[PDB]
Amino acid sequence: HHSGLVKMSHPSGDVEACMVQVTCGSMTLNGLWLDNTVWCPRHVMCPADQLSDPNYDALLISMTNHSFSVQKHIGAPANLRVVGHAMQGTLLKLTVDVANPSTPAYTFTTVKPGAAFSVLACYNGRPTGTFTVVMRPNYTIKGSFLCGSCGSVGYTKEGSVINFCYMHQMELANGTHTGSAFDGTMYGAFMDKQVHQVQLTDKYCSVNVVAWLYAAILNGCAWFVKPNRTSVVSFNEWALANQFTEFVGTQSVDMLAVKTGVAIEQLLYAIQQLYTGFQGKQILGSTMLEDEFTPEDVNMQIMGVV
Amino acid sequence: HHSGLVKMSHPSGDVEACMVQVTCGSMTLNGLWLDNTVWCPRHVMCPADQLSDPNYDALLISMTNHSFSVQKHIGAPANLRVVGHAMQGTLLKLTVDVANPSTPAYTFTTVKPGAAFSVLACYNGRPTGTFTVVMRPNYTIKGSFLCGSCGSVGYTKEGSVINFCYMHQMELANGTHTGSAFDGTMYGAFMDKQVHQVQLTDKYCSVNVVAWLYAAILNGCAWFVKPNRTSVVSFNEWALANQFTEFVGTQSVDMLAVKTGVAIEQLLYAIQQLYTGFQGKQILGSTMLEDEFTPEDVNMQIMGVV
Ligand SMILES: *[C@H](O)[C@H](C[C@@H]1CCNC1=O)NC(=O)[C@H](CC(C)C)NC(=O)OCCSc1ccccc1
Ligand SMILES: *[C@H](O)[C@H](C[C@@H]1CCNC1=O)NC(=O)[C@H](CC(C)C)NC(=O)OCCSc1ccccc1
Repeated sequence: HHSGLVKMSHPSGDVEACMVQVTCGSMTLNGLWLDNTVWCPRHVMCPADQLSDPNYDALLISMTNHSFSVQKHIGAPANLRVVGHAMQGTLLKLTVDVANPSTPAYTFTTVKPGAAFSVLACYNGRPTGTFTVVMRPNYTIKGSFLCGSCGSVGYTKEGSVINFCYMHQMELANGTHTGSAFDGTMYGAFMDKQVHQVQLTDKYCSVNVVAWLYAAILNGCAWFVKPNRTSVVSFNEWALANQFTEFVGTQSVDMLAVKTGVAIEQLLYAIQQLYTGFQGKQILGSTMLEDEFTPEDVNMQIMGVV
Repeated sequence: HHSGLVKMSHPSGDVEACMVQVTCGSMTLNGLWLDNTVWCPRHVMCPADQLSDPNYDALLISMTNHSFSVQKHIGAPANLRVVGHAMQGTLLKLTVDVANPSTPAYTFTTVKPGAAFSVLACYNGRPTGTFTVVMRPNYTIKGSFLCGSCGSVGYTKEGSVINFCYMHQMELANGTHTGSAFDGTMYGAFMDKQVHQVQLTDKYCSVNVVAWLYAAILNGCAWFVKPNRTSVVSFNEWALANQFTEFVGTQSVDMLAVKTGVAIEQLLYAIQQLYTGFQGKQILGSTMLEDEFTPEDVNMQIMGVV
C-alpha cells in the first residue's frame, strides 16, 4: 500500500515572477524582486580574495548604485536600474526604479525547526527546480543547491499570501545547506563567510515522527500501536538523552488523534520502542523513523484538510 | 553526509497558467487550456449512476457545447465558451472561443517506466501543489491525489518546451494512481471505469537503482563496490526471477561511470548482493534499495549536468 504521501511543494509561479539576476563585480547570483526592492545575499559584493573574511561594512560603503546590475530574464524581461542600496544583516536591499508588476501578496517570516517550506532553486536568475524541505533542529536544510544557487528563496503560503522565510547562502561540510531569513539573520549560529564552521548535531523531529506514525494508522498500518503510553513530560525527558526534539502538540496533531482514535501518548511510547529497533518490520515501506513529513502534510495529503 | 538529492520538480508557473475548471452536469474537475483547446478526462460527462460502466460513445453524443462550463480562476481570469467538443480515447478535447494567451511551447509525449515527471495537483481549476514521481513498471505512480484532482497534469521540460505526458484519472486499490497520455490512452492496462481492476506487480527499476548507487559513490559512500562484476546479460536473466526490471544503459548512466571510475557491471553485482541483504549497513541513509531517482537526476543534482 502506497501511503499517499509525496514531498509536496507549493505551485511556484507567483515566486518565479519575482526572480532576477544580480551581478556585482566578479559575482553573480539571484535576487528577489518585490515592489521596488531587490533582495539578495550580501556576499555578491565580495571579491574572491576576501570570501573567507569579508569586511562587509567597508564593502557596502565601497559600492555605488552603478556597482549592481539587475536583470530579469524569464517572463516579462526587464533591466532594472538600481537607485539605492542598503544592508540588512546578511542581505542587501537594492532599491530599483521599476516596481515589480507581478508582486504577489507577501510577508516575511522565520521558519522553525521541523516546519516545512518550499524552495525555488534558481541559477543566473532563471528558476530551474522546486522542492520542499523541513528546517532541521540544527538550522540546516537537506537541499539540492550548486554553485550559483545563492539568492534562491524558500517560502510558505497561507491563502494567496506568500510568506518568504529563506534566502540561500551556503553549503555546510556535511552537504546540508543554510541561509538567511529576510530580517537578515542567518538561521542558527552560521556566518556568511567562506570558512569551516562548527555545525550542531541534528536530531529527530519528534512531532513529525508522530505525524508519520499517524499517517501509517490512516493507511491501515498500526501494528506498532499498543495500549501502553508515555506521557509528554516523560517522553521529553527521554528525548533529551536520545537525540530527539522535545514534543510539543498542536491542533494539527490533535486532529490526527481524533481521526484515528489513537492517543499521542500511545505513539510517544511506540517511538521509544521503534528507536530500539523495528525488529524486521516495516512502517509505510520504511525500516527507520521518518521525520520529514509534518502534521500539516498528513492532514492535507491524506485527510484533505488545509 | 546529506546526499544532495531531493525530489526536484520543474518550476510550475508555465503550466499553472494553463489550468482551468471544467464542469459538466454533476461533475467538476480540471482541464488543460492550450491554444483554443481544453483537454480534460472524459468521465466529467459521466452521471454518478453510470460511473462503473459508462457508455462514453453515447454520453458524447448526448452532449452539446452548452453541456460544458469552463472557467479560469487564478491569474488572468476568464470564462471560456465551448464551441466544439470531441473525444480522443479517455480524454475530451473541447474547443473554446479564446486562445490561451499564455500557451507555452509544448509537445505531447508518453513517459516510460522508470522515468520521472512533474505533477501539478489541482482542485476546481486551482493549482494546489507540485511533486515529482517516476512511472512505475506497472504503469502506476505513487502520487498524492484526492477527490477532485482529475485533470491534474504531469509533464517534463526540455529547454523552454513543456512535454505533457500525464492527465490524472484514478486511484488504484493499493493507493497508487494512474491516468492518461494526451493521445487518450490510459497508461498500462487500466480502464477509466469505477470498477475494481487487476493491478500488475511492481518491480524495482534497475537503472534507477544503479543511478542511486552512483550517487552514493559521488558522495564518498562506496563500501559496496567490489572488483566483482555481473554482465548486463547475466543481470537481466537474474532480474526476471527477482522482480527487477531489465537494465538498459544510457549515456546518462555512462557519464556517471566515467565520473566515478566504477563500471556498471560492478554495480549490477552490488545490487544482487544488496538484494540479499544490507547486513546492517546503510547507503545514503537507507537500508533498502532506492529506485526513485533517475540517472538524469543524479547527473543534474550532484554533477551539475543537464
Ligand atoms: C552561493 O551560490 C553559494 C552556494 C553554495 C555553492 C555550492 N552549493 C551551495 O549551496 N554559496 C557559497 O559559495 C558560500 C559563500 C560564502 C557564504 C561567502 N560559501 C560556501 O558555501 O562555502 C562552503 C565552504 S566554507 C564553509 C564550510 C563549512 C561550514 C560553513 C562554511
Ligand atoms: C477524479 O478526480 C478522481 C481521482 C481520484 C479520487 C480519489 N483519488 C483519486 O486519484 N477519479 C475517480 O474518482 C475515478 C473515476 C473513474 C475513472 C470513472 N474513480 C476511481 O478512482 O475510483 C477508484 C475505485 S474503482 C477502481 C478500483 C481499483 C482499480 C481501478 C479502479
